[PDB]
Amino acid sequence: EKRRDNRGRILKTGESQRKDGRYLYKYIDSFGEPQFVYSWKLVATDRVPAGKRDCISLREKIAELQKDIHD
Repeated sequence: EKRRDNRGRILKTGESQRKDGRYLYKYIDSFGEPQFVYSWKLVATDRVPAGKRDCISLREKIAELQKDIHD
């Protein structure tokens, strides 16, 4: 019924998983134009596979992009 990634994590609206595994979310900027963010992590407690560097989880990014792009 509810959606999950190739792992079993329940991702929320907008969030989506690619065949490569990197997650993807979409948000609106201060100009009203559509943007997209990428990350090999869903939460800040995840861990990227060797070869990939650290990255900011989406949840933490979403709060920063909506809050930092807007005033």
